[PDB]
Amino acid sequence: NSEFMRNFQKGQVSREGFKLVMASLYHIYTALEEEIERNKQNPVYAPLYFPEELHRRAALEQDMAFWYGPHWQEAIPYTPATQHYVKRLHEVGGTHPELLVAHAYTRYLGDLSGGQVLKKIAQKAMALPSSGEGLAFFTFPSIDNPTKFKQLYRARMNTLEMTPEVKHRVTEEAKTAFLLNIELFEELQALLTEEH
Repeated sequence: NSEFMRNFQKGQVSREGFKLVMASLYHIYTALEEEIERNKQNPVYAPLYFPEELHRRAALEQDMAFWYGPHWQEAIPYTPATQHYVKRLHEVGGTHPELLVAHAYTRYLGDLSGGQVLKKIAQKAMALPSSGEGLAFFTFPSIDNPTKFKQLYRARMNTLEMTPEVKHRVTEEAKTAFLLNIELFEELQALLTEEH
């Protein structure tokens, strides 16, 4: 129970902490949201394919230009820990996607929960544009009632049939991502240590 990651859901972080986390998060969803595509037809995830209601990809692409300029593709960083999420992400999305169910949960709902509360607070605490620009990872133009979208994603996790030997791997996998997430906002806290 540390700090950095938390001082994030607030509106704390300097900004190069934000940018950082952003580029870290742009590197998580790409893989994620593409591997999710790689499996947009299998029973063990099929009921959770909501492309236009959650996907964060393009929004961060719209942001990674507001944070790192035009030459953002090759200018944006890719820390080693960011590289470790992406891997257990690729590793799952191609040969064991029944735990892929765990990632979309750790992410989206882990990211969503607090809707216009890290957008309607982050930009009013960073001299950011009021139209939303920059904080696009925090806006979902396809969710009228997000707390209700939750009933609809969690409920879709109920149609997901799976034996017990798997339901044990889906859960231990989420911890993995619960572990993979923390390790990030910790390296992103320590990666800042020496930066004049």
